[PDB]
Amino acid sequence: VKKISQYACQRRTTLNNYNQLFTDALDILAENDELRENEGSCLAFMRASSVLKSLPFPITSMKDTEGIPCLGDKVKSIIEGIIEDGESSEAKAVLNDERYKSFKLFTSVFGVGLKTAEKWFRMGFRTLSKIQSDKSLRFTQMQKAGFLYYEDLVSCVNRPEAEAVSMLVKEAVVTFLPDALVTMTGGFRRGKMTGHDVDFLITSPEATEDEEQQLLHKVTDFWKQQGLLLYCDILESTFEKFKQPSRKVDALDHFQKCFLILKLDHGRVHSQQEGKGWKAIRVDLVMCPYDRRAFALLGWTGSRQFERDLRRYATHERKMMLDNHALYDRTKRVFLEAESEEEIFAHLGLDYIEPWERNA
DNA sequence: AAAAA
DNA sequence: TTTTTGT
DNA sequence: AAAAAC
Ligand SMILES: Nc1ccn([C@H]2CC[C@@H](COP(=O)(O)OP(=O)(O)OP(=O)(O)O)O2)c(=O)n1
Ligand SMILES: [Mg+2]
Ligand code: NA
Repeated sequence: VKKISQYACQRRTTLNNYNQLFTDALDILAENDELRENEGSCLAFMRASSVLKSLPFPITSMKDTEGIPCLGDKVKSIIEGIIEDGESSEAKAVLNDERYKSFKLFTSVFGVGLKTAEKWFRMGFRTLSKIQSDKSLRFTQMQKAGFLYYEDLVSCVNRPEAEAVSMLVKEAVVTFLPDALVTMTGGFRRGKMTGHDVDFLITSPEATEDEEQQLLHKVTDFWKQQGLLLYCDILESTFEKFKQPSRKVDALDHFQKCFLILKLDHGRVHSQQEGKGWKAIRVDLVMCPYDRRAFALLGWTGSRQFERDLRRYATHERKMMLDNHALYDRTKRVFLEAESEEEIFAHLGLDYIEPWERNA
């Protein structure tokens, strides 16, 4: 009987999606607008898809869309077409578009984003084999790893694999920092069965500034000694307790982090042919100062749409500024502290949304 | 593309 | 109508 | 560099 909010942070979105026919089409249309750099149309299709994912029933008529926010005329035409014959002519045209197909294929490589994919398409490349064998192209260390471990990285990480990775991370971390708190974040924290990677947040209540800085180096050196580190990139912290973010679009937070590819031996997975006996897994580790742990956990849990709307709600409804490191109140002119995610939600005047309810 | 200012 | 859309 | 990694 209540009104569905336009904000994902005011909706409970579990993995039980009753509208996959509509949201799969809307996700394709959004992805195409992202590729065509049409940010506004992209966001409108992402918001429409997100709200339909929150519904406790499937849409079976146009009357069912009444009172649902983020569904304008364009989105309602797409829903009408899917109700008509079970297909989206708009999404079908995108799936057959050469630019869209090439972008999906090229960006599926680790180390290849929008700019490199667009460059290769405009050069006339259409297959990964023709890219890899070209004698004029030069590849980054990230792309070399992306091509070498391609098949493993494109097959998604399942729950037994994520759990096996969690054990490896926790065992390595507590060996060097016994009081450290390790939390698996991302999709797996939200209850997902699969993911493109396994993400972790690491924090320590008693570690020194040096101990905190050295942990990622100690843990990765230990794995390097065991020949388990297939790719490793450690980004030093640029965290400053009172500095403003400076960048209008900063994809990464300022905490110390590492982007890894780990060699996951089959014997460690408690879940068929064996093969090489191991699988390459994308793993991200984030180290944050103990007092920022709630902001970092909230930002790394996701989903991306839940994070966007949290920040949008904070700005437009509360005149607050939120990020992975802090929460600032522009009216009271004070930073708001939090020991848990619950305290962040309470500062924002939001009902607490459980991690498994953040799948917007 | 949709909603707010 | 013009502005905003996370970061 | 730009670009990529969330
Ligand atoms: N544009 C983005 C990308 C990521 N994140 C945050 C929320 C998720 C977290 C981890 O990023 P991903 O690994 O890409 O997210 P995911 O939710 O874990 O999905 P997947 O299960 O595919 O790894 O970082 C975000 O706020 N905004
Ligand atoms: Mg993830
Ligand atoms: Na990529």
